[PDB]
Amino acid sequence: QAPIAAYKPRSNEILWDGYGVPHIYGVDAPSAFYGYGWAQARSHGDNILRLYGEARGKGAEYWGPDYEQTTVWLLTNGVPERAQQWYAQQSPDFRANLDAFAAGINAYAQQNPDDISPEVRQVLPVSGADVVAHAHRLMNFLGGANSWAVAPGKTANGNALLLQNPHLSWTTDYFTYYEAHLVTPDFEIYGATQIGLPVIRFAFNQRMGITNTVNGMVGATNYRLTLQDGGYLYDGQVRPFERRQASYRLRQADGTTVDKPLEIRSSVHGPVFERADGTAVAVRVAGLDRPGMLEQYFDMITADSFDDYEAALARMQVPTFNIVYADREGTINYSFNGVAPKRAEGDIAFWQGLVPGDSSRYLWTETHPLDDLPRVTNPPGGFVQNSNDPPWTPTWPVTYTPKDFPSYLAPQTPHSLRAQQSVRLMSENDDLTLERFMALQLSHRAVMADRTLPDLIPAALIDPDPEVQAAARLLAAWDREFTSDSRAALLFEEWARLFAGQNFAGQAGFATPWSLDKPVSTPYGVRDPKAAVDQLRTAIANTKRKYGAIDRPFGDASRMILNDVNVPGAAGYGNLGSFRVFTWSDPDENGVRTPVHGETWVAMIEFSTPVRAYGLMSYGNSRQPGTTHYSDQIERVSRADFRELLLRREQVEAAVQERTPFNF
Ligand SMILES: [Ca+2]
Repeated sequence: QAPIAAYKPRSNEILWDGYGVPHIYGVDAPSAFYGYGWAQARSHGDNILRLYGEARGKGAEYWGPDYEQTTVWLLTNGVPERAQQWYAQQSPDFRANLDAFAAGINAYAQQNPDDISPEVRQVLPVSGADVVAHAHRLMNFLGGANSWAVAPGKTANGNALLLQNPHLSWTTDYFTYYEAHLVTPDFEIYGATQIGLPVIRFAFNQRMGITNTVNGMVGATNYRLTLQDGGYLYDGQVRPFERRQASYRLRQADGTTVDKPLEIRSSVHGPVFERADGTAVAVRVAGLDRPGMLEQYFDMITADSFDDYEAALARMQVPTFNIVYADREGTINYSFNGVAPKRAEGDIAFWQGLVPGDSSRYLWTETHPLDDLPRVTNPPGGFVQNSNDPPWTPTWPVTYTPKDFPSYLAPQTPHSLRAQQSVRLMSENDDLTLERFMALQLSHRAVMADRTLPDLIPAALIDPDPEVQAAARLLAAWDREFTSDSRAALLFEEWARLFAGQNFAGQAGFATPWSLDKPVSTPYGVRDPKAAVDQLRTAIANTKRKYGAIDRPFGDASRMILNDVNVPGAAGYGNLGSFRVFTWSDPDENGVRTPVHGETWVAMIEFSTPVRAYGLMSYGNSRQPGTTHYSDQIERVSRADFRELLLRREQVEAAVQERTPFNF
C-alpha cells in the first residue's frame, strides 16, 4: 500500500559500490549536494573543470586556440554573464544547494590535489554560478534515445514499468552520463545525468521516475538581416545596431596571453553573426528568461505526487526534450516539452530556415504554456513511447493527430524503423513482467530487411554475376537479426548505405511510401529492383573492401573496446530497425569497428513495493586517468547482464567497497 519507510541519514557519508557508483547520504539537502559534488569530482573531475572553464567563457584564456571558437560563441550569446544573473535569480534554498555542490567539488580538489590534471587546476575554485553556466550552455547552446512507460493494466504484477535509454556519444565529454544515488531525510533520487549537472535528469526512486529523449524543439530562430547604410532594414526603416565592445584573453604557445577585441552587434532579434558566404544572421533564442531549469528538474524528480510533478513541469524552465513519467500510484505520462515561441504563421520547416529579419511580422515575443504541447496521460493502450520520432504515435491507439497542434511544433516526417519497432514491441505485448520488458529492450531486428529483401532477393538472383547470386542467397538465409554470429548483416548494412543513404533514412527507393495511417508497416518494398541490384553489386565490393569478405561474422568486425577489454558486439543502427542501438564507426584497416554512440545509461524500473530496477552504463562510471571504473561494465553489456540497482540501505551496505565520511 504505502511505499517502504524512507531512510533517515544520521551522518554525511558516501558509500561507493564495486562499480564506482556513489551512494550519497546527507542529513539535509545542502549536505547531499556537497557529497554529490565531491563524488562527481572524484569520478569526472578533470572534464568537469574543463567544461566549467569553458562555460565561464575562459576556454581561449586557459587553453588557447582550440577553445577560441567556443569562447567567441559563448561570449557573443552572453552565456557567462547570463549565468551570473540566473544564479542570483535562484530561490534562496536552491542557491544553497548549488553553492554546496560547487563547494563539494572544491573540497575534493583541496583534499586530493594529485587527482587534478595540471591544465585544469587554474579553473579552481568553482562557484554556484559556474554550475549554472554549464547547464545554461548545455541546454540552450549545445544522438538518439528510447523511452518506455507501461501502465499497470498492461503488466502481470500491476506495477508501472519504465525504460531510461539515451544514445548519445561515447566520447563527447559533456554528453558523459554518470550514475549516482542521493539520500536525505526528505528525498531520494537514483540515476544518471550529464557530468557537471547537480541534478539527476534520468531519475527514479521508490515513488516515481522519469526519462528523456531529444525532440528537437525549435527553440531558436535565425533571421536573415538586410544590411543597409551601417544598419539593418526593419519595417521599411534603417535601424542602427546595438554595439558593445567586449574582449577576451587567448593563451599563447609560450604560456602568456594576448588581449583580443570582440565587438558584439545586436539587432532587435538578438546577437548578430556573419556566415562564411556573407549572410548577416541574427539569432533569437527562446527562454533566456528562464533561470529555473535545474530546480525544475529537482522538483520534478522529488515530486510527492503526479500533480506536484505536473506543476513543476508547467513552469516551462526546461527548454526542450520529450519527457516520460511513471509512478507507483500507476500513472504514466508522455510530454512533448520545451520553450516554443507562439507564432501566427509558418510551419516547422519555415521556422527552421532563415526567417526574414526585416519585419516585426516575424518577431515573436511569447511562448506556449504546457497545455499547448502534445501530451498523453494514462492512454487506452496502456503505454507511452518515444524513440525520437515526431510525437504522432506516442501511444497506440493515438489520442491526438497533427491537426490538433500548430504546424511549427514538430515535423510530420516518416517515423524511423526503430520508432516503429518501439510501438510494435509495446503495443503487441500484454501481461508484461520486468524480465520480459528487459528482453524486449534488447530487440535488434533488421526491420529494413523485412521491408526490402522480399523484392531484392529474386531480382538479385537473375543477375548474371555469380557473386551477386551468392550474395542474394546469403541474405536470403539470414534471420534478419543483428546478432554477433550473423554472416549477412554487414553486407546488408552496406547495401542499405546505398539504398537508403549514409544515414539509412532515405525514402526514395521504397515502392510504398510511409503513411501515418500505417505508421508501423510503411514504407515498404523496392521501387526499382534492377537499380537496387546494381546497389548490391557495389555493396558487395564495399563489404569486401571494408571487412575482407562478404560473410565476416558481425560480432567479429563489431567490437566494444575500452582499455584492455575487447568483447563481441550485437545490435546496430536504429534507422535499420534496431531498437537497442550501437552506431558502429567506420572500420579500421582490419575491418574492426566500435560504437560512436548508442546504449549508454540503460535502466529498467518496476514500481513494485519496494521498487526493483536493473541497469548498466556502457562506458563505466569514471573517466579519470587510472580509474578501474571505465571498462568494468562493457563485458556485462556484451552479454546483456544487467546490475541490480541498489536503493535500499541494507543493499547498499552489503555492496560497499569504499566509505567516504564528509563534513558540511
Ligand atoms: Ca586519489
